[PDB]
Amino acid sequence: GSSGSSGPLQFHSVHGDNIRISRDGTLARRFESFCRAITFSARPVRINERICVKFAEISNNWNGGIRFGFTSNDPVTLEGTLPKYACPDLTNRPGFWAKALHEQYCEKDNILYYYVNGAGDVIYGINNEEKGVILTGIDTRSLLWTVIDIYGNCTGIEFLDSRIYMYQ
Repeated sequence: GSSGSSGPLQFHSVHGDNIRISRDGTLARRFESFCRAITFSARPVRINERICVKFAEISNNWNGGIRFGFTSNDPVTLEGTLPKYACPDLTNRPGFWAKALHEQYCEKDNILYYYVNGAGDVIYGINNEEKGVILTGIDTRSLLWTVIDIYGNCTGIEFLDSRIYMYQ
């Protein structure tokens, strides 16, 4: 709610119990606790639509890692109604995808970007360096939304505009 600047990609109202999403422009930071820390996309991104996320804050003490994927249902139908974790709950369900990232790419000041092709293949990359198809099974018929859980080696995350970086 509040603010504006329609166009760019930002965080959706729906967020974990202990998730404070608010910044001068757009950023998602944790409030407290450990569990309950799921987040979705503010607007429906397209297949080729590339997404970027700069790791603002990182946690180096807890155990586990983060998760990133796509979904079918709308993020508005999940607001104030999310599970305790991002899986198997947020995954086994019909039309839900999620994957984990390596520890080598779990640092601060790192730009985590990832997209999907017409072959339902999701490819990610760090520091403008793709890694390949990490997630699959993504449909390309109807709208789609992204998903990201911050619980482990990450605290704050700021979504960037791929339009500013990418060009091709």
